Amino acid sequence: KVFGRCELAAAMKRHGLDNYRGYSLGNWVCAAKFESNFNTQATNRNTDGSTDYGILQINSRWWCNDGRTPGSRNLCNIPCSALLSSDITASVNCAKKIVSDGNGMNAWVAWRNRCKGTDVQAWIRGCRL
Ligand SMILES: OCc1ccccc1
Ligand SMILES: [Cl-]
Ligand SMILES: [Cl-]
Ligand SMILES: [Cl-]
Ligand SMILES: [Cl-]
Ligand SMILES: [Cl-]
Ligand SMILES: [Cl-]
Ligand code: NA
Repeated sequence: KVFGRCELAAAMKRHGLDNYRGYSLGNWVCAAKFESNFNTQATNRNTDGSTDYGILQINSRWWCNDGRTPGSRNLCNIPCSALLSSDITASVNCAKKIVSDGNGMNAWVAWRNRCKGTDVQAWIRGCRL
């Protein structure tokens, strides 16, 4: 599923990400834009052989099981395919665990490079929330 900008903001807010660990909704929407272009089915292979899955490009190196990432963990206790569903519940619950792990949203390199310190509120502007 490819979400609309305000549609995703709404879904993210409903699932508890607005101001989760102090990150306003705009941060999460900005992150999703540059990670996946709002596409739940996005997948991208990493140099180390791991793969990133879904709207927030969650990595199989630590967070989910895809059966093909040697020496990895599955800390969210989910198959990576669950991260590609039109329903973002699994992605959100997993992102909550990740953002809580010590480094905040810096875990998402695209957030650090493209969203961090920017006017992220613009990503939720005009949205019925
Ligand atoms: O796209 C980077 C990333 C992968 C896995 C968890 C958080 C961030
Ligand atoms: Cl957009
Ligand atoms: Cl915001
Ligand atoms: Cl293994
Ligand atoms: Cl599994
Ligand atoms: Cl949803
Ligand atoms: Cl933080
Ligand atoms: Na594996």
